[PDB]
Formats: sequence, structure tokens, C-alpha cells
Amino acid sequence: VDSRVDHLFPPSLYIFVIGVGLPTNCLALWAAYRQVRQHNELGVYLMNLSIADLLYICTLPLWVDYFLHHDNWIHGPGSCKLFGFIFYSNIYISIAFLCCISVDRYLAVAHPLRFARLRRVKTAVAVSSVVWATELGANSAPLFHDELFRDRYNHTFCFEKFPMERWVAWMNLYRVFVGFLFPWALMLLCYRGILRAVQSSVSTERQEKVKIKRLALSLIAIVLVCFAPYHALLLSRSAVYLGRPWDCGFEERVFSAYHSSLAFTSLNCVADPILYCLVNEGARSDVAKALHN
Repeated sequence: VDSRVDHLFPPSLYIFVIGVGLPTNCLALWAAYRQVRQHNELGVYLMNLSIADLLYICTLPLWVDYFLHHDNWIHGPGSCKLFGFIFYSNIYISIAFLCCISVDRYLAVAHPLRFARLRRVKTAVAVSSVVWATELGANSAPLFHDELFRDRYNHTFCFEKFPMERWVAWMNLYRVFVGFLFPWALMLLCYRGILRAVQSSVSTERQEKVKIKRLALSLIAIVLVCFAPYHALLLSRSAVYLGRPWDCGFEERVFSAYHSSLAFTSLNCVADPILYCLVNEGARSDVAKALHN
């Protein structure tokens, strides 16, 4: 039931994420909008992704103090329900737009000459709206229940309880299995298909093929290295609470790792612009033509 001193790692990783994402996710948003202007349906997804990790980034300050102040912030018994829900519900939105891009890259490279209706800007808007709606609806149970819970150990939390409630375990399991592995499996399969289709192009020079390979592998590996520790610890917590709830002895030995990994989950906000709208020579031109405007 106790805790530790997490005022060093996620007092600083969040600051770095803010300071590197605010001036880069905005430029990724600009590049995505430029893509949308010239009838490129990928940009829509890209654009949404930027939104998905801008309104997330602006949520961090309310939390950095939560981790600078030793594990408590009294800023609103009704405020850790619409700013803090966002904190826990963009990791599962961004990843979805990570998947939507991958399929859109599978359907255009692996299956050209087909599926022209699915690569319109209109259908991109429809899919993006459905993604937003379903992600904001499935993760909507924390809005209902009371969240700001105070212990006697001098710290009160925002959206986490120690030991956690029964309903939290089932949503944690759902998050792990239907917000991380399913979109990640789709990304892996789609980039596998793209590599398998591009290994037959007559018009690629045995070098761009290697560049595509080491870009797709990185795209499917950064998501893993950023989200895996958190969901591994989340599944571990939700499997120990559902075998022995009263004997909350596992929690004390894993609280620090849990919070450090939750902080580490925030590196996708700086990985996404770099890997998606700033690494290639095309969007980088539309960015360098905007830093001078």
C-alpha cells in the first residue's frame, strides 16, 4: 500500500517530452495538413496523430507536479476526470492511428491497382472519426467512477489506487490485449506485407529496399520498446490482484517500476513526429519551407 520517491525520472522525462514534442508535433501537424491539401489521405491520419499527441502533451504539466509533489495533487476532485483521463487515453489513440497508417501503407504498396475507394480523403475522415469515437467510448469507465482517492500514507492519487479496485483489473487486461497487441500485431503484419511486396519491385536499387526495411523495423520496434514495459507491468499487476487481492504485497515492490514505465510510455510523443513526418526528405522540405515563413 506504500510507495516511494518518484520525483526524479518522471519529473524530467515529461519535461523533455514536452520540450521536444511541442516544437515538433506542431511541425508534423503542418506537414500532415500539407499532405491533406494535395489529396493525400495518409496526411489525415498523420494529422490526427499529431492532435492525438498534442492534447496529450498539454496534459503532462498537471502530472509533472503530481510527480514533483510527492504523489499527490489536490487540483480538483472533478478535474482528475477530464484531464488525466486524457493522459491515460491517448496512448491507446495514437497507437490506433499508428495502425491506420500501416494498413493505408499496405493497401497502397502491396495492393496497388485495387482498393481505390478505401484511399480517399473522405473514407480517411470516416475511419478517423470512428477510431476517435470507439477509443473514447471503450476507455470511458474511469469517467464514471470516483477517482481522487486518498490513503493515510500522505499521498492522494489521480486515477490510480493501491490496491486497485476490481473493475480496474479487467480494464487493465483489456488495455493490454486490445490497445497494444492487436494494433501492434496489425502494424507488424502490414509492414511485413509491405516488405514482402517491395522485395519484388524491379525498380528499386537494392539500397532503397534496405532503407525501407530498416525504417519499417524501427517503426514496429519503437512502439514496442516504448509501450511494452508498461503493459507487462500492468498485466502483472492485474494478474496478481486477481489471484490474491487482500495480500497487496506485490504492489510495494513494483510501484517505482510502474511509475517509471508509465513515464517511459510518453516517448512515443517525440518518436512519432520524428519517425513519421520529419525523417523523410519530402515532409522535411515542407517543414523547412515553414520554419522560414
